[PDB]
Amino acid sequence: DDLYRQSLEIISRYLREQATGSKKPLGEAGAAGRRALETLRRVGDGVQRNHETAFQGMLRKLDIKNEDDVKSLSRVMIHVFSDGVTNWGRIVTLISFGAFVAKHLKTINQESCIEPLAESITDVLVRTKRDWLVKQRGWDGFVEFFHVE
Ligand SMILES: CNC(=O)C[C@@H](Cc1ccc(Cl)c(Cl)c1)NC(=O)CN1C(=O)[C@@H](NC(=O)C[C@@H](N)Cc2ccc(Br)cc2)CCc2ccccc21
Ligand code: NA
Repeated sequence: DDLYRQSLEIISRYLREQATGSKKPLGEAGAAGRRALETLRRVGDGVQRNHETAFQGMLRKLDIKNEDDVKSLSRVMIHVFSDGVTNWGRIVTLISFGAFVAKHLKTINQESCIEPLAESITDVLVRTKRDWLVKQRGWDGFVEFFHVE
């Protein structure tokens, strides 16, 4: 599953970068996936600030403390797409919520849960929106969508 592995590499690098504050080559996505990661930082940081009250509100109701709680986040995550809407905006909102959870996990000393978090975000994304992701040419479509001239 190449789409899974490539999506996981980008999502996982972004969530740990966000959690630690430390930003080397993407062995699978290459110079292109570097552009995907750079695009994720720029648009994902704008999304996080914009939905901060909503993210804080979600985190409060969830009470995420350990890996078990993190694995139960999958039931919540599918609802980023449950209104029948699929677009890159929604996809970045899901990843930014992951980066928001990843920072919280690093704060409460649960850094080990960041990788299973990246995996459950990638699983929800790739297993439920595979056809749409393939129609959009995966991360190529994402880079093109948010491209600034
Ligand atoms: C079991 N259901 C839930 O836990 C409800 C969750 C769903 C959810 C939203 C986003 C993500 Cl990143 C995930 Cl991981 C799960 N939402 C909320 O807690 C509050 N929240 C909402 O209410 C949003 N609207 C929705 O959630 C209705 C969805 N069915 C479809 C949908 C999803 C995302 C957007 Br943006 C717009 C529409 C509007 C405002 C907002 C901005 C950012 C984050 C959350 C919200
Ligand atoms: Na484990």
